[PDB]
Order: sequence, then C-alpha cells, then structure tokens
Amino acid sequence: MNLQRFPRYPLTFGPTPIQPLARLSKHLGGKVHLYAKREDCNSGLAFGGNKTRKLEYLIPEALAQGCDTLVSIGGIQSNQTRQVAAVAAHLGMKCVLVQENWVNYSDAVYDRVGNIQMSRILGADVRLVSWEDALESVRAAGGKPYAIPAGCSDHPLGGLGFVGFAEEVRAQEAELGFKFDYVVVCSVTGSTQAGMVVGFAADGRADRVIGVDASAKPAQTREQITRIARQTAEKVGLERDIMRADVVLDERFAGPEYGLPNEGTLEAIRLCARTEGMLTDPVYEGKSMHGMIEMVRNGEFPEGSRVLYAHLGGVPALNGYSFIFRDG
Amino acid sequence: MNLQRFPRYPLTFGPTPIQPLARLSKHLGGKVHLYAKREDCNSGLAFGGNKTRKLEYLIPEALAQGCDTLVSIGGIQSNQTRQVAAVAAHLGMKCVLVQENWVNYSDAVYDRVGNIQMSRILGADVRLVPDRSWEDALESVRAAGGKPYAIPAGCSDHPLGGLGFVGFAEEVRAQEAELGFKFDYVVVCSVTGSTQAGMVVGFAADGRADRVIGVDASAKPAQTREQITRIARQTAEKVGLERDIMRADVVLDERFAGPEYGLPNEGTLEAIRLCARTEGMLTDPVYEGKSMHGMIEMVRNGEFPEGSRVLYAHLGGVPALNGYSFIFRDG
Amino acid sequence: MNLQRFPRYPLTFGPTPIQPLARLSKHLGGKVHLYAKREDCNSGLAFGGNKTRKLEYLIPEALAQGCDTLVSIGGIQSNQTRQVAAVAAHLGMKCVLVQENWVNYSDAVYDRVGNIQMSRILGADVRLVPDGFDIGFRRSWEDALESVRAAGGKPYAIPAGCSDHPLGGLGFVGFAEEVRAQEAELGFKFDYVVVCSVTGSTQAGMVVGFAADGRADRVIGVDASAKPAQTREQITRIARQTAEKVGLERDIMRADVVLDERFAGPEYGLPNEGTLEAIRLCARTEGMLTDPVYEGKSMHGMIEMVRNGEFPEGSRVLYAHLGGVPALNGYSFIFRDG
Amino acid sequence: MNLQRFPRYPLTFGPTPIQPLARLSKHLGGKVHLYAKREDCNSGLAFGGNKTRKLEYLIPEALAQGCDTLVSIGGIQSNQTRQVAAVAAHLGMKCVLVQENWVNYSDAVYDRVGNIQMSRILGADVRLVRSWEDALESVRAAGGKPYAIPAGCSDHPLGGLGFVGFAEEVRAQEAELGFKFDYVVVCSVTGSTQAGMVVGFAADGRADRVIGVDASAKPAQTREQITRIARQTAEKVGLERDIMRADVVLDERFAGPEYGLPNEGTLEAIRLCARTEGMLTDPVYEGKSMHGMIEMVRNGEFPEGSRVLYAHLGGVPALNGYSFIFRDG
Ligand SMILES: *C(NC1(P(=O)([O-])O)CC1)c1c(COP(=O)(O)O)cnc(C)c1O
Ligand SMILES: *C(NC1(P(=O)([O-])O)CC1)c1c(COP(=O)(O)O)cnc(C)c1O
Ligand SMILES: *C(NC1(P(=O)([O-])O)CC1)c1c(COP(=O)(O)O)cnc(C)c1O
Ligand SMILES: *[C@H](NC1(P(=O)([O-])O)CC1)c1c(COP(=O)(O)O)cnc(C)c1O
Repeated sequence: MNLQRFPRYPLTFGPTPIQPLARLSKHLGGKVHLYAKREDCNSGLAFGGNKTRKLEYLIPEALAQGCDTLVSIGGIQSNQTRQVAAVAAHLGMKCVLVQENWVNYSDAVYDRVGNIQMSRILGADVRLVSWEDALESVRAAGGKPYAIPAGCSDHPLGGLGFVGFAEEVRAQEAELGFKFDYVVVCSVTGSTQAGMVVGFAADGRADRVIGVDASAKPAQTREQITRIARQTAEKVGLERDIMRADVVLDERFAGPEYGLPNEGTLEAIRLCARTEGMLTDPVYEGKSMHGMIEMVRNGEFPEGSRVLYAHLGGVPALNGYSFIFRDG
Repeated sequence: MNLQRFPRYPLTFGPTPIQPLARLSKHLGGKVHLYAKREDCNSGLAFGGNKTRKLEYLIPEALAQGCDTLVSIGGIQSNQTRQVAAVAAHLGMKCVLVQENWVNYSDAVYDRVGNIQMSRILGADVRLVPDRSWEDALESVRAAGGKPYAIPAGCSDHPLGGLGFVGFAEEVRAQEAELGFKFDYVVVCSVTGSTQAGMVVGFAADGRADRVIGVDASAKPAQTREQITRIARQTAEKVGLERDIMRADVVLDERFAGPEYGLPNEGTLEAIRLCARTEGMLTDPVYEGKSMHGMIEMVRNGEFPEGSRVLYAHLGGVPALNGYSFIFRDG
Repeated sequence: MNLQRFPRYPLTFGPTPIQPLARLSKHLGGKVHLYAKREDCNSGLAFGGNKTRKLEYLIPEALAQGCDTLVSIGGIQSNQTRQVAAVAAHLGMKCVLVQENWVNYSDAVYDRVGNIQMSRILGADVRLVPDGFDIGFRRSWEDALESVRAAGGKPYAIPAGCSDHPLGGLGFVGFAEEVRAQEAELGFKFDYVVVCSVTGSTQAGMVVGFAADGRADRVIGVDASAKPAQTREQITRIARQTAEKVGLERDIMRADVVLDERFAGPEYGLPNEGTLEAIRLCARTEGMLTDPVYEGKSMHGMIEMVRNGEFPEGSRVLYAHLGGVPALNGYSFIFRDG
Repeated sequence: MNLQRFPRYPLTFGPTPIQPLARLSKHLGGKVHLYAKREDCNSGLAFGGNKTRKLEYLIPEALAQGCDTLVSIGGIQSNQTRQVAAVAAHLGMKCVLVQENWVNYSDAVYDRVGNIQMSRILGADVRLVRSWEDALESVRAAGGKPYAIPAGCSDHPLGGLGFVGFAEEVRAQEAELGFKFDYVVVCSVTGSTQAGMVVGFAADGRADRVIGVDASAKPAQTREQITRIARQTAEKVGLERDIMRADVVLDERFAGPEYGLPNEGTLEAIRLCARTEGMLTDPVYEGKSMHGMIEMVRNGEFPEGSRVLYAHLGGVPALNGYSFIFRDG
C-alpha cells in the first residue's frame, strides 16, 4: 500500500509513545505482557486523542477547498467535537458543532463540564438540539463549511489516520526489536479500528486487532468498521480484500448502553488507574480496558503474548459522571 | 553548576515542546513573538504538569528511604495533589492527601470534579479538613505500619523542590541551540514558588535570571516573592551556582493576581478565551489564565521590547476548569 | 371504628384544603371533575407532606416513652427523613438519619440538594453509605439505633415512610375522616381518590378509613415502587393490622386494595416520558407542581385514566397530593428547558 | 383608610397562620417572645410567599384590562418570577420572565434548580440576559397583551396594597389572641412589602414598630424606595395621615456582604432557627432578617417582655443554589 500519497497536516507532537503496564500485567498473573500506546497524549490541542490523529488527513482537503468553517457533530460529551473545536481555533477557522442527546443520562452539569465546556471556551458555536441545517447555516452566512461526520468515520479520508497508526507501530517494533501479538482498541463510529485493520492487514495481522464495542449496537458498528476498512483499503491500495474474518469486535463489554458504564467498567477504570497512574473513561476506554483485563483474566490470550492497548483518549468526560466517583 | 549530581526518576515523556503562538502574536500587533513550552503535556500520568517535573527529583529520595506512601497537600482543586496520586499509583506506593479549603469559592461540584475527582479514582485517600491535619496524616501512615515521604505544597518548600526547574532552563538552552537563537523572556505563574525559583537559578547560569517574569497568582505578592528568593538561594547552593541570587534576580508582577488566590477577574477570563480561541491552547482561571493574562497585557502595553521573543511556560492546571463551569456556560 | 382513642400531636396547620383542578379537567375533556387535597401544604415544618400527617400519631408514643432522639431511614432524596428531621428539631429532639441509595441514579448534586440538604441544615446527623455498602445487607438501621443508646440517648425507631409501624396507618384513617367532614360542606361525595403508593401506610390508612363507609375499593392507588406485588401485599397487610387497631367493624378484603401498576416504570426513583408530561401538563394548567418519583406518577395515572375513559362520566376524582416537590432539585438536567 | 375599595383575586389559602417560636425564644434568654407569621406557606401555587399576597391585588387589573400574558423580572433565583409563573399558569395566561444576573455568584447549578427550575416547569418563557422593554414589546408583536409586573411588584401602583392587608389580618388575629404584637421584623429589598406594612400599621400608630432588615446591601436606596412606595400607597388607601421618614425603620447591620450573598452570621441564624424550630430560612433574605431578629434579642435591643412577630416571606427554594455552603449542614 501507499499512504504517503495523502498529505498530512501535523496536529500532533509526533509518534505517540508506548509504555509497559507492568504493574497491571503482574496484577493479572504475569502471563500476559500489557502495553499502552498513548494516543490520548498526542496533542497540545485540548488534550487531543484518537480523533486528532484522524483529523490530520482531513485538514488538507479542508484547506485545499478553501473552507473557513469546520462543522462536526456528536453527543454532549463528545471528544470529537471538542478536538474539532481546538483544531479549528489553531487553524484560524470558525466552528459549528451539533451536540445531540445521544445518551440516556441526566447529570446536572453534563452539558457544562469536560468536553463541551472546552468547546465553548475554544470559541465554537455549540448547538444543542440538524446536521444539514448547520451546514446550510454556514453557507447562508457567507462562509464555506467543511463537513466532518461523527468521529470522522464515514468520510473518504476518515480511515487514513489509523492506517498510519499501524505504520508507526511497525516502525516502533523495529526499535523495540519485537512485535506485538495483539492490539486492543475501542470502537463506536468505526474508522479507528478500520484504519488499523487496513494497516495491519498489510502484514497479516488484521485479525490480531481486537476491537471492543462501546456502542452497544455491535451489528451496526461491526458493519461500519468493515465497510470503512474496505473503502480505505482501496484508497491506500491494499494489495488484498478485507474479509469478515479481518474484523474482530468483542461485544461483551458495551453494556448497558452507549455512554453508560457497568460495574465492570468502573472496576476496570479503578484497577488500571490504581496500578499504573493511567486514567480511562466511563464511555469508551474504560470499556476497552475492561475487555482487555477480562480477556487476560480468562486466559483468552496465549501465555507470553504481548498486547498493545491503544488508549484513544476521552478522559475529560470523567467530569460528566462525578457522582459515580465521589468516593473513588 | 552541576545538576547531574542528583538522580532523576522518569515521570515525563521527555523534553517538553516549544510552540510558537503566531496567531496570538499577530493578534496583539506582531511586535512581540510569543511562544509556549508545554509542561502541561509532559506526562501520561493524569495529565501531569509542572509539579510532575518537580517530582522527578523527589522520588529517588522517597525510594532510597524505602518509603511506601507519598503524602501531600493542597486546596480542593490542587493540581499537585492529583499529580502526586498519579505518580503514587504508577510507583506502587500508597497515597494520602490533605485537601484544604484554600479558596473562598463554593461551587456545587467543586470537590467532586477535576483534580480531586481524579485523585480518588487514582486510589489516593483524599482527606477533606472539616468544614494539625498535615502531621495527623503523616502519623496516621506510621501508626498504620508504613513509611511516608512528606511532600509540601507544590513540592516548593523542600530541599529537592527547585531542582526540577533548573533542568527546565537546561532544556531551554539545548532547545535554543537547535532554534539557533535565545528567548528574551520567560513568563511563569508563581504561587508556592519553586517553579520560578528553579528557573531563576537555572537561568542565572547564563545571566538571564532577571529575564524570568513571574506572574503572581497568590494575591500575597510579598510572601510569594520572599519564598521564591529563599528557595532560589537554597537551590543555587544545592547545584553549585557560580553566583548568588540577588533580590533583583527575582521578578514578580503583582498586577494580575486578583481578586484572590483561586478566583479569576474579568481579565483572566478574557485572557483565557483569547488564547484558547486563537491557538487552541486552554488555560485555567486559577494559575495559567492569570500568567497568560499578564503576558498579553505586557505585550499590549509595549512593556516588551519590539522584536522580543517571549517564552510562556504552560504549567498545566486545566482540569480545574470543571470547578468553574457556570462562569463558562456561554463560553 | 374509633380513631379518637389514639392521641395526635399537632404538626400540621389543620385540615388540608381541597381545590378544584378545573383547567386540567376541561383540558382532558370536561367529562371527569378532578380535585386535589393538598397534603403537600399541610405544615410549616420544612414543607411537610403525607409523612407529617402520619407522624402526628407516632410522636405521642415517642414522648411518652421519653425518647430523646428520632431515628429513621430512607433514600437520598427521601421525603420522610426530611420531615422527621424538621419534626425533631421542632420538638427539641436529636435526629439520626440512615440514608442509602435506593435509586439507580447518579446526579452530580443528588446528595446535596432538596430533601437531604434540608435534613442537614435542620441539624439531623445524616449518615450516608458509599455505593455497594448495602444498609439493608449490613444493617445500618440497627447500627444507628444502637449507636444512639451507646451514646446515652433513647431512640424512637421510625421505619421507612412510617409504614410498617403499629401507629403508622393511623394518620391516614384520619384523612378519610377529614374527607367525609369536608364532603358534608361540599354537599356531595367524591367517587374516587387517587393516591401514590410505595411503602404502604398512606393508602392503607385510606382503605381502612374509607372502608367505614364502603368506599375502600374507590381508593385507587398508583404504584411508584416498580414492585407492585410487594407493595400491594404491604398495603393489604398494613390495612388489616390498622383496621383491627381502630376497631373497623369489617375485614379488609383483597378486593378493597386497588393498586394500578401501569405508571411506576421504569424503576423506583426513575420517571418515564409519561411522568414528565404529566408533571408539565398539571403544572402548566393549575400552577401545581409534582415530582418525578411519586406524585408525578400518580398524576400521570389519574390523567391517563381520564383520557382512557376508565372513569364514569360525571365522576368526581379526588387527587391526594402527598408532597415530595423538593426532590425536583435532584433532577435538574431533565427539566433544564422545562 | 379603605382597602376594601380594591378587588383582591384569591391566590392564597386565606389568612396566614402565626406560630410561637418558643424554643428559639427560650434559647435566646426567654426575655422576648418570638412568633412567626407564615407568609411562606400562604399558597398551593408553587410554594407561594410574600409576592403572592402582593399579586392578589394586581391580577384584577390584569384581567380587567384583558391581558393574556404576565411579564415580570428578577434575578436568577428570584422568588417573584417563580410566583408569577405559577399564578399565570393557574390563570390560563402566558408568562414571560426576564432573569438577570443580580448576584456576584457562580454556582454550577444556579440557573437549573430552585425557583428558576420551577418557573421553566410551570411553562413560563424564561429569558436569561433594553431587556425589560424588549420582552414587553415581543409580547405585543406576538399578538398578545402583556401585564407589566416590575421587580417584587414593588414599584407598581397596586404593589403596596397586599401588605396593608397584612396589617389588617394581624389586627384581626391579635383580637382572637387577646393581645397585640409590639414589633414586626420583615425583610426588605425592593420595598412594597415593608411599605404596605408601614401604611397598614400606621393606621393604629405602629408603623415605627415595623423593623425592616435590609438584604439589598444598598440601604439608602432601599430605604428611600420603602418611604416612596409607602407614601404613594398611603394616598391610595386614603391613610388619614402622611408617612414620615421616622415611620420607616430599616436596620442595615445584616445585609452583608452583598445582595444574594450570606455572611457567617446569616448561616448561623439559619441553622439556629432551623434546629430549634424546624423552620427553614434562605441565605438571601429571610436568613438575614432572622439573623437580625436574633442579634436584636441577643443584644437586648428589645424591651423585656416584648412580643415580636417575625414575618416569614418565603424564599426557601433558593437554598438549592447554595448547596456547597451547606454540604455538612
Ligand atoms: C502549582 N499550584 C499549586 P497546586 O494547585 O497545589 O498544585 C501549588 C499551589 C501551580 C503553579 C504555581 O507553581 P509554584 O511552583 O509557584 O507553586 C502554576 N501553574 C499551575 C498549573 C500549578 O499547578
Ligand atoms: C413516601 N415515600 C417514602 P420517602 O421517599 O421515604 O419520603 C417512603 C418512601 C411518599 C409516598 C408514598 O407513601 P407510602 O405511604 O406508600 O410510603 C408518596 N408521595 C410522596 C411525596 C412521598 O414522600
Ligand atoms: C422579594 N425579593 C425579590 P425576588 O428575589 O425577586 O422574589 C425581589 C427581590 C423578597 C423579599 C423582600 O421583599 P421586598 O418587598 O422588599 O422586595 C423578602 N423575602 C423574600 C423571600 C422575597 O422573595
Ligand atoms: C470516539 N468517540 C466518538 P466522540 O465521543 O464523538 O468523540 C465518536 C463517538 C472515541 C472512540 C471510538 O472511536 P471510533 O473510530 O470507533 O468512533 C474510542 N475512544 C475514545 C476516547 C473516543 O473519543
């Protein structure tokens, strides 16, 4: 394949670091070596995260097209909209965000802390409810909007970012002098796992990318990942077809609903935070973290396996679930 | 000087990057070139920040002495206490925090969001004083069978507490080498003092100690200024600075600290928004929003020589934003 | 029947008023005439409510046994614990409250507004337990009572809602009494009565009281517990124990206890879209507010009933407003735009 | 005087009850007999309060003029705006409220709990910010006819009637009680509450016995408003006398530090009063008038044997906006 064909606008510090989770690894039995690739610490633009790696491939088209306003959408505690708001300010562009009530949750400060709060400070026009109305709104005002779908996923360039991710991992394995056996990643809108599948199919490891569902609608998410992997594979000239076998999506850790954690989620967030000083959230990472932990605990990983946990970000959202953590 | 003499436990990713703030620079008139050194993005341990750089030099002593528990203190939204609980967890050490009511502020979720929230998740035993707690906590650890390492507010009034930022100066010189030029000034928020202290010492090494413009956030200028000078001198002796820190070496602007510690004025808010909206770089209403305020105001007043290159140190503190949600409800 | 046998300590202002809900009635078709008996406005003791009516009969005992501390229990936004705390300060007694989280709910200011906020200002010792503690499993109840004694005081035990307590059903039999006296003036009788039911003695007392004139099965209870079976049984149990206590010249039949299960979802403490619509409609047509936990659900019940035609044309339904409005503060996000 | 001249639309349950605060009284020395008139429990309309008594005399005009919308104003945690939203709903009228930030305070749920939350549930159109004129005009431009209700109903012709009536009630109740109250403590900010009391008690020569406790932190301005509204009101009811400045007593000692912000004494008073009587007061108004009355008794400023009547004007729901301050009681 050839990813180099597509321009990348630098929004990050550079390749994200990989750290050993020795204490957690040891706590679970010392039979599986866990690591963490810090996608959550990739930028100075409002904490960044996985959506920021993605945006590096969309920005060029935005500029090439001469757009002056970035428009995106997501739930109230959306990490994506927050990142787009930061990226926007950094580039000198206006920003319109559609924030929808995607979660059956009602916290008193849910629409005033964490991610949404930062977006308002960052100067974005935050519209709480729509998509087309926002876009049209921009034209009618005399500006040219660049449409960024949820999580940047269902977009032509939306999976390029994480194809690069697999690239980076190969380069880093070279340095470490060893290859990771699996990769755990959280999936919801899909292009994160999609890009990984494509990139890792390149070396025969697409099926080693273990996606954990956090949408609680595994069928849709699975299909979207598959569809985007297929479009992205073509885009980058993957010398192969993405098969259903190439898309692994665990469905055991998404409950009870999207945006709502279960007792295991909370326990996972605590264990990880208490053994490594590494925080995860109640919506996404706490769920992928829970999945990985549970997998090791079940013996689902071959002894001696090196698993690379991809921490995609999302911590600011912790502020929207304050009461659940009042005593830790 | 010789800083390499003291061991440093890795808690950060490595040197913190310097980024130009061209939009904000241009916004103000294009006469002063503004930059930022991101100490706020120095670690994967619960967002880190300036206190984390400092802790790199206290930990080795904590481990050497075989302590099994880190104990510290700060106000409700303290950044220090959170970093201490992250570092603790990472190190396999227990953690006890004394959170006090240092701010005349009363937000509904003040003690349940931001920094303190993370601390509890991190496993620290977070103790809220009513409404001697310090020695009470230290002893509670001993009486429990452990050995506590005492970390004073901000790590500031501690022998090793200023080493962290002498190294900061070290880092900037090496970076100036690559950049091929030297920064004319540096802006740093100051409250308990060893951050500025370390900078004054480290920059005194090349005669730029007076170029470090401290911006007070304690609203108690005199005390803070004094503590900075005292920690600077103690530290200078610790590293073998080939000079003595003069009172003139400690600069501290008292204009942007109001109205009180932990409370922002309208300038602070304006500053926060302006920087946020022009660079996508967030700052808090307690510390950084004030230093940013000071810098912006300095540039706007022509107090900086035209053509000057001013390096703003972003110390962190953004999570505290959650404790002031209403003020930012409409942005 | 003889209720006058038991002493009643004044905690209320006196009989609670009945007001016509003319706009709501007209809005629903004008075919059923809805009224409301304001138990929610029965006292100066921290907003009172149905639980304050019941306490009038328990206090005399607590004082006669010379208890110096009232001890009770309830969820975080329990109305019961708040009224106990007020009544207690008013009488010069100490107060210990065991509060656990009985609701799968997690609002940022849940344990610091509304009812619990008042109990703390009222001087009660509010004992909360972190999630997973299980007061029911550990027995925070008995630990509280013992702690009071160990401290040198004498506690008077008041169970959840006063319901499963010998004197607990007395209060609302008096309610039926009041309603007949008031019906005399009105020159007519209410065909039904809608009341919200959770721990039981409110409807229970009403059943006893109204059985005395053959209207027991006219008391339509709406379940807000989401555990209709247990609730129904406790009502029936409390009603029988209470009937015997007041000398009801009858046996309470399974048919005398009506409990509608259609408006309790999805869980105790959690409202449905219907609950919210009922709250807003009643509020916007009468200036009368109800909560997401209790009243909003009975109100939903009554409205849904009228709209369904389950009420005979011309019927006059008497809605008992038990109180609980303060709990609204625990559900701010839900009402952020109305 | 003749108050019966003006029509009063029933919005309350009837005369408000008076209760003895025997515990509080004994706690403070037992040398002064404290009582309370529960204006805070006057109506089934969203908790009511003193503003509801005032509204009883404005509604007739509103209806007589055929207005279909009630428009009022006040701070975020305004009691008045809540009471107007409830009254409107009850009357079948639309409601528009101008909520302004009159308090230097910034709690996370300040604009989502207590009074303002109820107003939104009651169906009023709650506008957070010429704001006043803009609302009135938007109503007209919409095809409706708005009835303008100024802050607290105070600077309004009919605004002072409601509490002249309060004095009437007290006289009637003193009759039954077989005795008269020597003083009356009332909280004052916009003014028509104490103003009306001054007029109505002027009738029996007790106007200087109505002790107003300022909660505005701008006593001069508040004192002048009371005096001003009292005079205009006295003329409207035909008081057989003119209201002198000595007729208006306003203590400035307990309004600090600002309007809407309580001091340590406020909090203490709120607790002492709640813990001895089971009667709650808020940190904006009543907690300050309560603070005042307690400090007065504790300082001996009341002659031994006096019977002081505390007017509880309401406002408890505002408590929800100051949650952190009471987290531990
Ligand atoms: C340090 N602020 C602390 P805390 O909020 O407790 O962690 C100590 C009060 C701090 C400073 C000031 O640094 P000093 O070395 O002068 O104490 C500036 N900026 C941020 C983000 C801080 O956390
Ligand atoms: C009583 N609800 C209580 P609490 O939440 O502790 O105050 C007991 C659970 C209550 C009810 C139901 O009355 P019961 O006699 O059936 O328990 C209905 N409405 C309101 C407002 C209550 O407080
Ligand atoms: C009235 N306070 C108001 P609001 O907060 O808008 O309802 C007007 C500012 C009020 C007062 C003071 O009465 P005045 O007649 O002097 O305005 C005292 N107590 C309570 C509970 C009020 O709501
Ligand atoms: C992305 N989550 C988003 P948002 O909350 O809007 O920013 C998109 C729903 C996200 C994911 C999942 O990534 P996908 O490519 O599968 O959508 C995982 N982890 C974090 C922290 C996210 O923010």
